[PDB]
Amino acid sequence: AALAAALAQAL
Repeated sequence: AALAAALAQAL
């Protein structure tokens, strides 16, 4: 989840 979300924010 941590990665999924962090990436979401970056894009």
